[PDB]
Amino acid sequence: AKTMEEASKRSYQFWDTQPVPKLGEVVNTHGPVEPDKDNIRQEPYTLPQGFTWDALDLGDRGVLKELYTLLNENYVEDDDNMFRFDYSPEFLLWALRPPGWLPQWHCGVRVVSSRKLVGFISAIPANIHIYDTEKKMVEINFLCVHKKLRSKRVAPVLIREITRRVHLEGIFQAVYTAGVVLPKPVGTCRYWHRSLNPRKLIEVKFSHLSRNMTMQRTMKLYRLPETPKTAGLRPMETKDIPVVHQLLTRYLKQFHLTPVMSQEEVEHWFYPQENIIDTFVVENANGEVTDFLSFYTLPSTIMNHKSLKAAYSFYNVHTQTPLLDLMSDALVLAKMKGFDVFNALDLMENKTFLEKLKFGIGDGNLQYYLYNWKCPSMGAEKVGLVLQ
Ligand SMILES: CCCCCCCCCCCCCC(=O)SCCNC(=O)CCNC(=O)[C@H](O)C(C)(C)COP(=O)(O)OP(=O)(O)OC[C@H]1O[C@@H](n2cnc3c(N)ncnc32)[C@H](O)[C@@H]1OP(=O)(O)O
Repeated sequence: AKTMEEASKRSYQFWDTQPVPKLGEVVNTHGPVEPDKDNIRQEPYTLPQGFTWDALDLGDRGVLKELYTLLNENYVEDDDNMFRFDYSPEFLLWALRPPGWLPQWHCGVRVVSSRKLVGFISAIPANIHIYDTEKKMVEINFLCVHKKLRSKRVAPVLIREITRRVHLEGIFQAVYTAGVVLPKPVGTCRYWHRSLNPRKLIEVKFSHLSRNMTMQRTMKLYRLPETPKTAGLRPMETKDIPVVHQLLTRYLKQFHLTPVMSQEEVEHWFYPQENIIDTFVVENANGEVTDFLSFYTLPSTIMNHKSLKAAYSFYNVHTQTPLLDLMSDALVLAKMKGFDVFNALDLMENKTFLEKLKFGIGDGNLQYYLYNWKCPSMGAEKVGLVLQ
């Protein structure tokens, strides 16, 4: 299902057995769908014959490359099946080894006879704020089955097995996103795209000519200053970690689904690493950081035939610089860094700048979910959580 009426007509054999609300039910309650089980299965779940569990050591360069290759060739595509994500090995270490990562949560599936990696799912620890509750959860990401093993019910085994391994660590709630509709979305978001290199975006058919426009007029439409306007703007440095933590923590209080990051987590997620994560702060006249913007790097391979370099807005905190100016500088910085497109969701306060800043709304939805938690749904503007 891609919309909820698609999901209105479908049977959920696996998800009906899971502690998540039914799609049809209207939810007002707050808390777990079920009580925690205090004795947990020690044995890993049975895979189909010919397949075996292997926890992937991503500190081993060969195993990280095995994982990269699986995701490069089998992970999320667009709705039109024209572009596939091209996660780099250094991005995967960033996304998969934040503070608190556990090796048993890098859960791969291999072919027994050849040891070929054919499946994967991951959990990372995350302190999550949902409405008035702050709880330790896991973020689930990179669920992936090889194309040659699709529609053999392997995905429910991966979900059950990462659940069991998370339960063993005493965690009973999880958060995750998906482009398909399942029981049951807590929030719904849409991707918006801001062209920065419109010629390239049209040759690879990511974008197309508006009616009677011309490349020369479209390039004119999306032109940017190429030197940012805000004074005091500069890359984040080690000395900025405490204030960036401070700024983010207070900014996120206005949203209903937010992460709660320690100072070490703020360092991991925001300290710049070239081709992975970019963060820029705005220092004022008296030397105090008052704003910062962030976006991460995720290229997309062109499926028909190298890649489209895409920036994704991460967390943007404004206390003195107007958010529109802050995001305008982010577009400039992305274009100086060679990015062809700048993506962002309609969550947090992004709606206040998306149209003004020439973003075009894209196709497909991004659903947010909680596992084993009852809460009312919320609008995109209330979601304050971005996952990689
Ligand atoms: C306490 C801690 C709990 C931890 C667990 C929290 C929950 C974590 C939940 C997972 C968070 C993922 C977060 C991300 O990473 S979202 C990204 C998902 N990845 C991709 O789209 C990559 C490309 N696709 C694939 O590799 C496969 O098609 C996948 C693996 C997606 C499905 O494999 P396959 O196509 O071969 O199907 P099947 O026959 O094996 O199995 C079909 C059953 O699986 C249900 N299904 C299909 N797609 C998804 C999906 N994307 N999330 C959850 N469930 C999904 C499906 O409705 C059906 O259930 P039901 O209709 O029978 O009920």
